[PDB]
Formats: sequence, C-alpha cells, structure tokens
Amino acid sequence: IGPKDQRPVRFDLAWQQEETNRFGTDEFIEYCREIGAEPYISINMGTGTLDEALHWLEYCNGKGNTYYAQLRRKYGHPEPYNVKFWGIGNEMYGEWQVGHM
Amino acid sequence: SYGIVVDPKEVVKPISRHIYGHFTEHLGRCIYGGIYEEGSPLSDERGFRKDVLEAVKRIKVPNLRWPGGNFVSNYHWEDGIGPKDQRPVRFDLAWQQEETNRFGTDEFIEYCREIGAEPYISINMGTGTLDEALHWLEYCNGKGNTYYAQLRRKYGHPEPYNVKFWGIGNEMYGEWQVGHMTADEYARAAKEYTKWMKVFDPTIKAIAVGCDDPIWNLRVLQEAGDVIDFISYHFYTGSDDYYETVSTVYLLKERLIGVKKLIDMVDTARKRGVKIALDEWNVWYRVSDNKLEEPYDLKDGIFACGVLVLLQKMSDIVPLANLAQLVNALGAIHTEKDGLILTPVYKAFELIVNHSGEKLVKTHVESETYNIEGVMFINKMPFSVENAPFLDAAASISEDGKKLFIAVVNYRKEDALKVPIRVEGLGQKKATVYTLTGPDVNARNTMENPNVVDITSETITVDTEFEHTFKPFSCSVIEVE
Amino acid sequence: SYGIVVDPKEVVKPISRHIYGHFTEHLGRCIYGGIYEEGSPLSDERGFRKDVLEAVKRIKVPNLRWPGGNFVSNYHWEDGIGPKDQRPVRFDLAWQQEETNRFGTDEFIEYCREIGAEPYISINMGTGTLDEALHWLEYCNGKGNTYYAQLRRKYGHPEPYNVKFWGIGNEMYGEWQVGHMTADEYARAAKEYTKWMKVFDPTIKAIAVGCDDPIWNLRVLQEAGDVIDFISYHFYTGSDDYYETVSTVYLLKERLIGVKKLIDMVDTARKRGVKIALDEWNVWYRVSDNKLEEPYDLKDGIFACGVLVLLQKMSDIVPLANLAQLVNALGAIHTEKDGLILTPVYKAFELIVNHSGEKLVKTHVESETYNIEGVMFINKMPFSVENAPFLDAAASISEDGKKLFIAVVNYRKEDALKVPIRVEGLGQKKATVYTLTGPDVNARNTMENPNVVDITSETITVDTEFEHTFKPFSCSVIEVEL
Ligand SMILES: O[C@@H]1[C@@H](O)[C@H](O)OC[C@H]1O
Ligand SMILES: O[C@@H]1[C@@H](O)[C@H](O)OC[C@H]1O
Ligand SMILES: O[C@@H]1[C@@H](O)[C@H](O)OC[C@H]1O
Ligand SMILES: O[C@@H]1[C@@H](O)[C@H](O)OC[C@H]1O
Ligand SMILES: O[C@@H]1[C@@H](O)[C@H](O)OC[C@H]1O
Ligand SMILES: O[C@@H]1[C@@H](O)[C@H](O)OC[C@H]1O
Ligand SMILES: O[C@@H]1[C@@H](O)[C@H](O)OC[C@H]1O
Repeated sequence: IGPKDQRPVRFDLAWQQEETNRFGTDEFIEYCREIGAEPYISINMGTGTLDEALHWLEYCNGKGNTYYAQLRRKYGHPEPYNVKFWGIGNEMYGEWQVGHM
Repeated sequence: SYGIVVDPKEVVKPISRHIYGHFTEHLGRCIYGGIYEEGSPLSDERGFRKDVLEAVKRIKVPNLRWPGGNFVSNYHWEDGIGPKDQRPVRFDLAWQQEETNRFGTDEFIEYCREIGAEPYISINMGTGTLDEALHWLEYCNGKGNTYYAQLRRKYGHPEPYNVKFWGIGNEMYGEWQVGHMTADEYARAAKEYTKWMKVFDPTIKAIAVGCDDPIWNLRVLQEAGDVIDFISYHFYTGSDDYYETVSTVYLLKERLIGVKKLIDMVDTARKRGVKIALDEWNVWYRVSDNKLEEPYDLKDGIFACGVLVLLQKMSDIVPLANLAQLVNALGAIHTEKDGLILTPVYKAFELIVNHSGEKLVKTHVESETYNIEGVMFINKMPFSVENAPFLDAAASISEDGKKLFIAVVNYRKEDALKVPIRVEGLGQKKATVYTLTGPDVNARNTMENPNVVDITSETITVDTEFEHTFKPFSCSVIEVE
Repeated sequence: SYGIVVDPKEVVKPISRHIYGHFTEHLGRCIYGGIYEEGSPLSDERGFRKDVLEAVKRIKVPNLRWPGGNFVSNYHWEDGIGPKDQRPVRFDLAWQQEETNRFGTDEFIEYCREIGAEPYISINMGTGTLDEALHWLEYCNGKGNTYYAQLRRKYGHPEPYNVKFWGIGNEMYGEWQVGHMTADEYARAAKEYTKWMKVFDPTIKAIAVGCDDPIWNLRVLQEAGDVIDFISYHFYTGSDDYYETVSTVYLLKERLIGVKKLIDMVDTARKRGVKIALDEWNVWYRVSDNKLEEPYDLKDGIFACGVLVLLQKMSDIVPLANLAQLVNALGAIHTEKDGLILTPVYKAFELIVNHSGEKLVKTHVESETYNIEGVMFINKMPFSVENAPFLDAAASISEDGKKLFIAVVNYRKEDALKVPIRVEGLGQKKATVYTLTGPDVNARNTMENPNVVDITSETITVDTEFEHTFKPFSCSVIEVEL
C-alpha cells in the first residue's frame, strides 16, 4: 500500500520470485469495483500475527478515526471498502505452507 | 611398546580445512577490547586491533563463528547495521551489559575478509523470528533487487557476502538460553527455518543444535535431517590435574562417535550425510562470570593439540569445529590495553595449522595406555576414560604431494619417549621437527615473558626407519621432504 | 596386502562363554519332531531324539533360550507342567497350531541339564501378568516353602533349577506380537517386572527388549537401566548374492556399536554396565511361513563364522548371543523322521566352539576391503557396508595358557589367499588347521550326502613367521601348542 515507487521488493517463499508489490490492496479493490465483484481477502497466518490481520481489516473496513482507517483515506479512499469475505489462513495443514500448523 | 608407522602412499581421506575454525561472541572483552577497540593506538582506523589482526592471520582461520553463543539468542541483527552513531544501545540479557552495536554485521564481514575466514553466522531463535533470519540471509547473500539486498548496497557493499555457514539457533535446550525450547519445539523450528532459508539460498550449510541428551539429538535429526547439514556438539573440559585434563581428548572422541551413531540411526540424516559441527570447544573450568578470562597453561594447550590431532583423524565425521573463543572470553589470545598474550591454546593452532597437510595418510601407532577417573568443567562433573594413549599421532600430506607432516603428541607427564618411526619408501633426508612445550605443565606466557611456551625447531635426519625423542607434555610436527 | 600378526602374551580381554548360545522356540518342528519326538525309534525314554542330542552335545551349548520368540507372548507356562496327560491343548496364536504342552518347563530343564547348557527362559508379557512371571520364577528358583517351589518338588524335582537368564518380554515393539506395546508402555513394564522378579531372586540376569528404533532403546534404558542386565538385539540377514550376505557381518558390527553408544548415553545404564544380548540371529530371507525351514548353504555358514569371530572380538559389549534356532525352524540342524542333516550354520559352531580359547589376544590384520550396497532379509531391505574386509581373524588362548587358536575367515568368493602370519615368541612346531569348507558358495549337506560341507584337518609346520593358503569362502582355526 502507498505510493508504488516506495513499496519494498520482497522475496516470495511460495513461488520464489521477487514480488514488487506494485499490485496490492488498493489495486486489488479497484479491480474488484471495476468488474463488480465482492472482494474475498485471505490473511497470512504463516508469518502473520493477529495484530496484522486486524490492521488489514481496520484498513479495509474501518469507519472511524483509527490509524489504519485514516491511512486508507490518506491513500485516496475516504469510504471503507467493506470487504465481507475473510479467509482465516490458507492450507495451514500442508507442510508446503510457510508456518504450517 | 611405542612406535609409529606411516605410509605416505596410502591416502586414508581428506582433512576438512574447517576443523581449525574459531569463534567470537559479544561476551566481555572478546569483541570490545579484543578484536575491536575504537580509539586504541593499537587499532587501525576501522577499529581493528592491529596486533590481534597479526596474531589471527598467522593461524590462518578457515571460518569464524559470530556473534554467539548465548548472546545471539537475544540479538536483533538490524540493530547492528547502518551509520554507527544511529545504532541503538541494547541491554544484552546473556551477559548483562549495554551493547552499543558499533560492531555489527558489516564490521564482522570486513573482519573475516581481512583475515581470510569464511563467515559463519548464528541466528537468533530465542527472541528472533523466521522473517528476521531470512532478512539477515537476504542482506548477506541476496543478489537481486529485494529490499535487504539493496540495503546492503546502500551501506557500501554492492557484492553479496555469500555467508555459507548458518547456525540454526544456539544451545536452545538450556534453561539459561533466552527463549529456550523443548526437543519437539526446537526440532520443528529447526526444520522450518532451515527449509525456508534454503528456499532463498539453497547453497548454504545449516548447523542445527545438538547436545548430550540423545532424545533431543534424535528429535532434531528425525524432524530436520532431510534439510540440515550438521548437528552441533559443544565440549568444555579441564581440571587442575594434568592427566584429567588431557585425557578428555579421548572422552571427546567417544562423544563424537556417539552422535555419529545417532545420525546413523535416522535414515534421512544418514542418507543425506549429515555430519557433526564441534562449534564450541575448549578447556573451561576455572572461571564462571561474564568475562570468562580463563588463564590457559601448557596443560590446556596439550589438550588443544590433542583435539587438533583427533580432528585430523576424524574430520570425515566432524568436518567443522570452532575453538571457543578467539580473544579474551575463553580466549586463545588474551589482550590488555597495551598488548597481547598468546596462550598455549593459541600455540597449538600456531603449530598444527602451519604444519599440516590436506590429506590424512596411513598412520599406525603403538602406545601404552592408561585408565583414569577425574572431574571436568566448572561444576566438576566426574568422568572416566579407558585406555587413553600416552602417545598419539596423525600423518598428513600436502595437496601437491611434495610434503609430509607427522604430528605427534606425547602426553607423558614425566618422561621423554624415544620412538621408533617407519615411513614407507622414504629416502635418507634432512627434515625439520617443530616442537611445542615449556618448562612445566603449568607454564604460561605473560606480557613480561611472551615465549615461555613457544614452538622451537630442530634439524634432524630421517630415513625409512629412524628414531626421535619426544619431550614429555609436548606436541611435535616432523615436517619432511 | 594381507597379513596377520598375533601376540599370545598380550591378552586383550576375556571372551564371554555365552556368545555361543542357542535358541529353541515352539515353532513348527523345532521342538516336536526336532529335539523332542515321543515314541520315535530314534528317541530315548524321555522323548529326546538321540541323534539330535549327540549333534547338540557336540557343539557345547553354553545356554539355551526357550520357549520363544513370538510363541511366548501368548504362552502360559502353567499349561506345561505336571502329568502330561492332564496338560491342556492350547491354540498358539503365533504360529496357529495346536500346542499339546507335552514339552514344558520340566522337560526343557531336563534337556538343558542333559546337554550342559544354562537355561534362558523368556516370560510372557503379551497375555501374561507380573504374578504369572513371579510364579514361574518361584517354581524354577524357589528354595523355601512357597506354593510353586513345593509344586516343583511335588512334580519330581526337589532342588531348585536356578535359571539365571530371564527374558523380560519378546519383541514387544512389533505389531505382530500378541499384546504389543508402545515404547513408554514396555519401558515401564520392563522396570516393574524386573524389579519385582529381582526382589524374589536378586541373582537373576534380566534381558529387556531392544530393536532398531533408537527412541525405543532409550526409553527402555532410561526407565529400567538401573535394574536390567542386557538390552537385546535381533539380527536377520541374507540374500541370494554371496557378498551381500557375508558382508552383513560388518553391518551387524555397526548396529552393535550403535546400541552400545545408546547405553553410554544413559547414566544409570552406563554406570550399571548394561550390555547387549544378541538373542536372535541368523540368515533368514528365503522362507516366510509357519515352519521357517530355511535351507542354509555354505555362504550362510560363512556369515555365521564371521559373526562368531566378530563376537569373540566384541564379547565385552555382547556377552550373550543366541543363534535362532537350533533345530528345523531357521535350523542349524534339520531333522526328518529317520535322520538329520547338519547344515553349514551348524558346522560354523562345530568349528569354532571346539577350537577357541577363553581369552582374546592381540591380533592385527591387514586386508583389502570392499564397499557394497545390497538387500537383506525376507523383505529385501536395502543396506550398505563400507570397507568390509576380505580377510578377518581373531586369536584366542585357552584358560591355562597352553593352546593358541587363530580363527581366520577368508571372505573372498573366488581366490584362495596365501597369508603371511607372525606369532610373537613362537617356537618352530607342527600345528593343526581345522577348516570349514565345501565346493561352492551354494553347497549344502543332505541326507544322501551329509558331508559335502565339512570340517577338514591338516598338519602344518608353524614358526614365529609362516604362511598358510586359506581357501576362498572358508573359515579356519589354526590350533598351536604353546
Ligand atoms: O561486553 C562489553 C563489556 O566488556 C563492557 O564493559 O560493557 C559493554 C559490553 O558490550
Ligand atoms: O577506549 C579507549 C581504548 O581504546 C584505549 O586503548 O585506551 C583508552 C580508552 O579511552
Ligand atoms: O555451554 C553452556 C554455557 O553457554 C552456559 O552459560 O552454561 C552451561 C554450558 O554448558
Ligand atoms: O559419555 C560418557 C561419560 O560421561 C563417562 O564419564 O564415561 C564414558 C562416556 O561414554
Ligand atoms: O505344536 C505345533 C505342531 O502341532 C505342528 O504340527 O508343528 C509344530 C508346532 O508349531
Ligand atoms: O524378528 C521378526 C519376526 O519375529 C516377525 O515375525 O517378522 C519380522 C521379524 O523382524
Ligand atoms: O545401520 C546402517 C544401515 O542401515 C545402512 O544401510 O548403512 C550404514 C549402517 O551403519
């Protein structure tokens, strides 16, 4: 999130590539609005934390003055996205998944 | 009753160059006041003690472990990078000191490149996270455009460091360790860190933590044996008694064979060829505090030669070992503000490392043996050894094949040994014998007298059969051809 | 290249007499039709096959294991005592037969006494209880007036049997065993059974169950290491390939050192001096059934010689070993109704037990070596061995110091080996070489030709230095007067 040119390059462990992060939450939601689809976001339970998932929800759905709701407005979207579908982890049973359980 | 037969034509196996490793922890005066001292008249402008640098170069360090040891288990590596004046001061839980972080990852790597050592970094599994380890690896080894590779460039090193040896936690079994873990926790955590680190850089070698508990070692091997490359073993020994100290070379030997057998009993590990890293070893029995300035005597240096000779013979099973530690803390070198002392434990490395081949040859030793019961280490654990030899040796040859080295330890406390030696198919020649010993088993070097315990040389003439007299409590290398 | 140097004055260690032990389970024709056959023209008044008895006496059995083996884990020893007519017929779940119990504890002990062997009884931990094991021990060893001591006397034996070796369970890790246990279960149970059995008789040696699972071995050693005497190990090997079979002597060697190192790592066990009981071993890879009449050939007998030589050099770690088994079932001896066959596995014992000393002396061997990858056992498990020697040897001396025995295995499949041998301080004398040999690696004895594979003797001249030409796939013992 934030100005594209400032987004960090990460090494994605799943597919072993440099992820530029130039497509991120705001681009994802914009693409959903464009095609008329409800966004369904999966969260990271491998290297992620509860705080991190709550911050993503706040950023997407917060109606108030919390840090992440304000951050969504600062980057261009005063109205909350209202993401209705949240995926609580992905394939956490498989040994191929980072931080499997 | 004593004798040595060597066949230089019969190559038993290579000798891994990494048996001569060292280790520096952020502990007391090992780093700050040891290898590194900003503003010493004895330091260069990077802060590296020049006299220490020279002493370290002379022992040709093949790899150097850093930064711990108990310290790394509460160390966040990012606190140690970037402009020094902006690095935070942290309270180190292990040794209870304010750590300034002025010696950090970039300084350690400069140190390694200076001395010609491979770096060997241990990661923080106590308060650390997988992401944090991957970042460390990315910063060090990343060749691409990831945030941490670019950060390495920004701070002045565009070329990756290529750190080859990664320590997957430190002593995670011990209640003393920050964030210590059960066997099952640590075995799963070792498998998780190693496998993902290897997805980023599959050429690294991963050392997992082992110890004396066979259940612990077995869980680690069962769970991570498909991915790790070594399991580690730490060995500290010594008492005031001469024989009690030096005989524990042969206790170490039985220990290594044990871990080796545990590896054999886990198919994935055995099939992959998982080996042992003896990545902390020394005499350690006199002091117990947060400085560990153990005053090594010649007794202790004979143990050290004994170990180095043992590793020459067993490096197929143990290809990696690191004396704990290089300077001050359990130090082979002891520094003071206006100089340094080279303890007899240093001298052991000075001898063997400068007078040893890359390949072990057939060496058969006849020796009388003794049995002993004694105590070792700071808590005076009882131990016993059966049939420790008074005489041991290992013969090695140079890679080109031009040079033969026969290392000999005479452990006998009172008596010189006159030893018949045979070396198959050797002409009459002159050879040089380098010998490390001193006036008594308790002899030390000091600032005032820095050569009480030193390596002397003597020219001798040698043939298919000859004899030589090995002084008591001595280690010698007969260098031939 | 090849050489042997012996110094008969440097005694390394004693050699445990119990490395040559044997084993008879209630399995197919091992007991019934093997050592025991009531009403046969070949049997005595006790039902003991007399021809089998003579062959068994010839190999000097130091101790004999009974009754199992998988059998014992559903055996109730009380079924096998008292007047034979009143012993109940039971269904043995192990081998799926009607067991008549007509051979029971009293016959087993009579058998041992007749052949001079110490009895070694395994207890039933599968459907058995502590009380039942204590009563067996009381029946065998009680000197007082307890019910079972008296019962032994009532059934015709006033003096206690003094059984010294007691097997605390049999292969309790295996899913195939009746009442099999987890490691934690068996380790607790081994401690409980052993400790109370020793309260009744503190002189007994207890053998607890080990296997290849190192966690299993450790739990047992951790829990019962303060009371047991041995942890046991079972080793079965073999394939159709010659080298693949015999090289497993040196696989066995690494297994034993492994289990020894486990013991070293458990303080109570190490301080107590717990050792290893190799209480089942043989080639076994061709037959899988209820009878296990493995047709041993010379290749398999050379394996067996290799193990006995290995056991002479390692008996301080493995003081007790038992070939599985004596008669018919994996049998050293094979019987029929009108005779017997002595297999090359039997011949290995016949050679070594008759030509071997009580003390091992310094023996240095030079040999070429090979590496091998093979399969072993009925399921053809892959294995590998590094640097197996083509030649091995162990020298021993008699108790009195009078005779020297140099046992030599030539594993080479095709070449005889002319070996130079030095014996320190040895006069120039004549000596005898006993050699186990036969025409090819697959040779067997039969009823028709009972001596195709046999032990030859030959006179030779020896001295401080001599040579001897050792046949390929053979084992020899050079016996010298000192
Ligand atoms: O280890 C160092 C110690 O010797 C010093 O006195 O306090 C700061 C520490 O970093
Ligand atoms: O930190 C300084 C040290 O480097 C020097 O050798 O002695 C004086 C101190 O001020
Ligand atoms: O190596 C260990 C050391 O780091 C700790 O502080 O004390 C116990 C030792 O075994
Ligand atoms: O590890 C063991 C040691 O602790 C003991 O003192 O004697 C034998 C070794 O195998
Ligand atoms: O008791 C059994 C007998 O009935 C069978 O026929 O052969 C041997 C045993 O397993
Ligand atoms: O010894 C074991 C045997 O008793 C069982 O029946 O099959 C597998 C073998 O390991
Ligand atoms: O037990 C191990 C075996 O299973 C393997 O095949 O090769 C090495 C041995 O030590």
